[PDB]
Amino acid sequence: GMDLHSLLELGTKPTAPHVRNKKVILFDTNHQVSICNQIIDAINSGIDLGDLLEGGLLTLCVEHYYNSDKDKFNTSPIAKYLRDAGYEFDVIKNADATRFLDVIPHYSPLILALKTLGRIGLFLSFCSLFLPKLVVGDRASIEKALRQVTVHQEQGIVTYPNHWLTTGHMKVIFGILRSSFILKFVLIHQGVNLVTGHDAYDSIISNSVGQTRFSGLLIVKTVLEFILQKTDSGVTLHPLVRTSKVKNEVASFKQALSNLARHGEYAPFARVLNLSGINNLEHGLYPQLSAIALGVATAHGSTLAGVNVGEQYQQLREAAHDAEVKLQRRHEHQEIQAIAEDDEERKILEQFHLQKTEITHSQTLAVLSQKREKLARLAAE
Amino acid sequence: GMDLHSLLELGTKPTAPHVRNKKVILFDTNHQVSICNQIIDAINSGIDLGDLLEGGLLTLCVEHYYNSDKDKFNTSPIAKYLRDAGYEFDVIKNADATRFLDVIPHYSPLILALKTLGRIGLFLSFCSLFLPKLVVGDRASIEKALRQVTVHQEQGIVTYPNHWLTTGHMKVIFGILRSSFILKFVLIHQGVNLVTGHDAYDSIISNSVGQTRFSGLLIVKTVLEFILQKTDSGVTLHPLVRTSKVKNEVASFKQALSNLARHGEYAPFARVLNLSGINNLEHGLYPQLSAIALGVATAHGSTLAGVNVGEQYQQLREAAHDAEVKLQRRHEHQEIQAIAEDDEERKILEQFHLQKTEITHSQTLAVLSQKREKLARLAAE
RNA sequence: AGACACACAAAAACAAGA
Repeated sequence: GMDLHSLLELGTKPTAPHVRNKKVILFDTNHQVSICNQIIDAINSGIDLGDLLEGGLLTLCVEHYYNSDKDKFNTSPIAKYLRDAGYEFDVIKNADATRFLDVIPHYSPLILALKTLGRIGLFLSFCSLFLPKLVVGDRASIEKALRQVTVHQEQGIVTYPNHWLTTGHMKVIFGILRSSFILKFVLIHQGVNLVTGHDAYDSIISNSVGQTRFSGLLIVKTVLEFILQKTDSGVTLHPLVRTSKVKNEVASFKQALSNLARHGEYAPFARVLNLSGINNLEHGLYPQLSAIALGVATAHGSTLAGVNVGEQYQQLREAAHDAEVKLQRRHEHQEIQAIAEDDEERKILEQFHLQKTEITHSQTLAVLSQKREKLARLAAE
Repeated sequence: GMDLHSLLELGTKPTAPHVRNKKVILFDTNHQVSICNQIIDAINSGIDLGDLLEGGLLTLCVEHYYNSDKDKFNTSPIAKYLRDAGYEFDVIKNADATRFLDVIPHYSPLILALKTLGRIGLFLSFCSLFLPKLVVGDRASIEKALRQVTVHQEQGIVTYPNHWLTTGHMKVIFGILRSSFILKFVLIHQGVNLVTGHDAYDSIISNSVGQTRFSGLLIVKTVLEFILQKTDSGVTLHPLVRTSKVKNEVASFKQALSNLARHGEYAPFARVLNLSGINNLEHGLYPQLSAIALGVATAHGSTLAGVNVGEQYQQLREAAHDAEVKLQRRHEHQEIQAIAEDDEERKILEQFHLQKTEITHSQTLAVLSQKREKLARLAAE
């Protein structure tokens, strides 16, 4: 009895092959800070380096995190992991280069644009500010960038240049970050693998990386924290999802999650970096499961009601919301009657539970009205 | 049955890697006290050393704690722990340097600023005064700095220069301390690892470090001292938090706490020094748990009612406050009826308990009114 | 022959006392 359903899955197990071969060029320049400042000046003017973009951003990376040290960079875990991923790093000794145009190897638009010609930490932290809401688009991305700038200035950590706060500048930074994989990956690796010794700039990087965890993968968090639960008897299934309708869907989700598992420590950033198997965690491929999980999560988490969802999911999400609210009131009643001893703690615990549920209800309605207002202003635009 | 929920956690276990490579330069100068006084004069004038900042503050550190001894400094536990963290220490022999500008290796603003040109213990103790309230911002930071200066003058320990008490000077010191990791870490290490032999200055350092314990980590103290308790049967769960709503949240908090455990003796200063896993102890990631723990703590500790919290937490915190007050009156009634022997001690113990609860109620209301008044003046600003 | 659908969507520093 050969397994037929494996033909539904064999397309998602590449057995770890090697395809990538990118010629990323490294620069050894005595005027390291000078060329880095030139790169920053080029970027703030909205200049697209294209092919040179990877090299320039890697130069900024090595300057800020290794102080122009190449021996340690090429043996760093970033370098080894990109060895696995298929990135080639080679060093070019342009020691006497002073102008930015000297180091660059279809160049005509770039050359014509360049005719117009710890700040590195400022630039890298500003780029990292885009990570938490990078995949949601550009509107919310720049909104959260502005919020992060305001909160960081309020904490007194960093005071950014005023000109960087212009809408065009964040648009350029969003474009350059979305189009470049190396900037993302180095930022996430530095945020994740740093243990101690953070300055202000590395602290901002680490905070942005932590906020970027599971960005664009809300389905993963919702399903794992609101449907599949580990008890003392192993993993259990949510009572609301025992139907085959979503049972097969959960089986498919488990398959996709196991496929995503092989990526490793960077699995939470799979949507940010577009890793393999990320398209198998799509909302479209799990419509009912996504709607049910999001409804249950909204029932638990008040702030989760602010998520905007497609119009084909709203009714199911609201139904799951109401159902899960009822089952949770049921479960709190069961726990109160089961675990306690006498009537006094029954009454005080149930009064507290009623107050907490009322507070969550009010907060959920407020955030739902806020989401309605946001959709209204977006439609009016 | 592979563990799926490990994909929710693999991003927070770096397996102790090495990323940092900072070129911290050490200075061997015969005019050690002279260059240190020059550094102090530069700082009091609000001069930002930037790159030279780490070297200058390390020079002050080695002067005050080792009397310009480099052999013991480079083998000190600070040096070894920074070996692990990825700091490189190299010595430069600028023996004949007299002007501050001689020892410094984008320098133009710094050079132009420098054209305008046991006090070391005074400077270091003044900096350490900022540690207890460093992460709360600048307002409360300078307020507690002023309070500490007043109390230390009253004890007769130290009499600071009057010009250092100007608002601009504490602002500069707050900026220099917040932007520099090395100053923090050396201050905390000296405060923690000192056993005896404190002079006045090291005594101030140790007192500030002790007051800095768990700064910005009030959630940790509240959860560990008001929710999870060790009985003779191991750790127990608070009756108010047996709901799954916060049960999963406590599981996540336990995960984050275990992640923070690997840091070691500097775990209480994780928020101060921005260690790894500090962003996993966020209030946002544990809204209900943070509000409940803070409410319970306020019910126990009267002075804890003065904490300012976000507007989305106030109702839940007050509900937890009232509930915990009721459960504690319940528990005192149980203990009095259970552990005692006859009626006389029942009556006197219950009268004392009633008086104590009334006193705590009055103090909590007073501090709540004080917090209201503080918020009122802050809003009026 | 084939026939559909399928980016993302929220929140997220700290807060007292000593």
